[PDB]
Amino acid sequence: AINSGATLKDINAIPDDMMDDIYSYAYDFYNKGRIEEAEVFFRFLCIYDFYNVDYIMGLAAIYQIKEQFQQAADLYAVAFALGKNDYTPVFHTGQCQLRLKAPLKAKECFELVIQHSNDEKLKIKAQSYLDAIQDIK
Amino acid sequence: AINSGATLKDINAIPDDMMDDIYSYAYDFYNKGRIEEAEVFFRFLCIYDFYNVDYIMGLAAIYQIKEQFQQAADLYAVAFALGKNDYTPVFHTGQCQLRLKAPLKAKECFELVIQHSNDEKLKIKAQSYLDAIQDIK
Repeated sequence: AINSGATLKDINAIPDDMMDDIYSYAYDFYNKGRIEEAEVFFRFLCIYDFYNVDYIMGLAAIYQIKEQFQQAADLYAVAFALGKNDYTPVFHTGQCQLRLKAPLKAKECFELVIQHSNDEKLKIKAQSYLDAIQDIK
Repeated sequence: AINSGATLKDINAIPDDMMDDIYSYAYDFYNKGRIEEAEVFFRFLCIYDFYNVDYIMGLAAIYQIKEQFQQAADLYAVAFALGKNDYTPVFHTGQCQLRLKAPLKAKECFELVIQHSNDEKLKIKAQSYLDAIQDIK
């Protein structure tokens, strides 16, 4: 039988002050270089609240360091759909499409950041990438 | 719309050699004193394979240090139901019921370990607790 029992036996709901504390550790383990450990905290956060741009961006940033570019890119796709005209995710999907050796999709991602973004610093990165592509093709 | 896309986009299934590596970190963070960080790795493992005695015992051991005794005890309940006559979980449910200041339930847990367990070392702990209860009531 096993059953489950006279129980409780949750209540998986996690308090918000703890959901945030989890993010904090996810960031720390990221910064402090310990990647595979931070991939958990993120994969966890996404399992709970998947429509959070901050959590998706985190996870995607990890699949990108782990060099699993296809996955990181599909995630950035969503981070940008939840993206109220935030073009950061599109820039990185550019970096990814580049390492996936498909530079036509890559060129479009950067061209697109330049045309619609209001992040003056990001437009600079994105333009700088375009320039560096045609500089030794 | 958002959609999800041309994707994959898992595939949450985690390789077994990684599920084990996650346990390993959960233990390390536990031993190395960093509790709240280990509570995640465990809460994660239970989210995946909840019918694992090792994972449940881990999480319960953490709720018990975090002094959330009621939750720790409900988990031990299950760790023992999956428990092929392993009475360790019942011993701790005794420690918990004690801090929940309900010493009648506590006395029964220990008496029960004494009567059915084959862990000679455990039977000594369980008996010593009983003796220490009536020694200054």
